[PDB]
Amino acid sequence: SGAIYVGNYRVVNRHLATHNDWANLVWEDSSRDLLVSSTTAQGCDTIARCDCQTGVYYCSSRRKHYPVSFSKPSLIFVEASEYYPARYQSHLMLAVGHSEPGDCGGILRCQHGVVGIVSTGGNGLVGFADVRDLLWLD
Ligand SMILES: C=Cc1cccc(CC(=O)N2CCC[C@H](C(N)=O)C2)n1
Ligand SMILES: [Zn+2]
Repeated sequence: SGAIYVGNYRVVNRHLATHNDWANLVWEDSSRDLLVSSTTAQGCDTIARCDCQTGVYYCSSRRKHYPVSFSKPSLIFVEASEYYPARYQSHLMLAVGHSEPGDCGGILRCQHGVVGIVSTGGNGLVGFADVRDLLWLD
């Protein structure tokens, strides 16, 4: 679990969005596993606007942060799950690192700000949904 709080927006994994996120829907994209909802309170976070390929992510299944080298956002095949059919997820970045299903929502940050959130993983890999291209969040 986890979310990004920027301005009057809350960014979460689309597959983990609550009834309240859907009732205050701003934008969603199944192909990116992202959903953005509106908030009444002003958020705590700032978004990176950069091309960093190194950063640090929070891994809830280890209660720890780990440094990572990650690939550029791209279209990656993701096997079927209880949440989505087998499909290509876009704007996804992969890295070598530990992750388990409940780790989705953990923030990936570089020196410039928030880069994205954990969205996929398995077998020593961790995948992050990029948010740096969503300029309207600012
Ligand atoms: C087994 C490790 C692991 C680590 C991290 C996450 C997962 C689960 C996973 O990747 N899913 C299920 C939820 C929706 C995801 C998607 N973006 O399509 C795909 N599994
Ligand atoms: Zn950066």
